[PDB]
Amino acid sequence: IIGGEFTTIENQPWFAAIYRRHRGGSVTYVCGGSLISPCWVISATHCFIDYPKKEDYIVYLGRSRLNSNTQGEMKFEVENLILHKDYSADTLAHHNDIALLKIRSKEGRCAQPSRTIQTIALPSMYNDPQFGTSCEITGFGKEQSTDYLYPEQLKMTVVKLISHRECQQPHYYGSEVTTKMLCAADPQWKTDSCQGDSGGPLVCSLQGRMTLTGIVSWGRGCALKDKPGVYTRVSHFLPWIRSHTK
Ligand SMILES: COc1ccc2ccc(C(=N)N)cc2c1OCC(N)=O
Repeated sequence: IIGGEFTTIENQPWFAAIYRRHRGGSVTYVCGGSLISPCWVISATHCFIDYPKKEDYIVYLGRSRLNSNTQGEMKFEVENLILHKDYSADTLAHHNDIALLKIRSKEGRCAQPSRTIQTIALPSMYNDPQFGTSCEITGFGKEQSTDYLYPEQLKMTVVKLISHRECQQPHYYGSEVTTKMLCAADPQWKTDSCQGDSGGPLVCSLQGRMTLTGIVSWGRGCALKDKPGVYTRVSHFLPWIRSHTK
């Protein structure tokens, strides 16, 4: 997250912190994710496509720091890593950039809802918020494009939804951004999601209710002028989510 503010997991209790185990025992942060039901975390396929071995991943719920244990955090393995069969990557655009992670503790249980661990409601079909609506993003991603390390503390920011027509303008992404993608940025281009925030939530308040409107997917640079953050539009994927969670 470029700009924005440091936060803690109690303000984002659906946020999942996903890491990968390496040969030799080192574990590095991969991507964010969101708890949509006690057994299921929703993230982005590009996060896992080059390393699709479910056994390598660790997911945390109720965790506020990158390399520290948060009081009340819960650790899980991935029982099932489901990547979208039609995921593809162009030079910039990532297609069908959605994934599901069935989580389990070492005792074989799913998440236990608490003050710092909660689900995020899925959106309804054909009912996304209008362009101009402010939404929040969360992640452990870079604070500057030039950084090679991630912040130790979780961050959050607020961005505004950009219409498909604006995002398809030639100085923006042209025909590379599709109707299955949602653009969101800062009108002053000072705050954004960045590398490391992929898979994480774009949460919008719709008719007074908090919803997982998007999933961090792709963008040209970070907080660059006319280069919005591009998010997987979750409302298009409700038939796919419902079919793979049962
Ligand atoms: C691999 O790096 C990523 C991966 C995912 C991203 C996702 C979103 C954004 C954004 N500008 N909001 C930037 C991202 C990003 O940085 C853009 C880049 N490397 O040019």
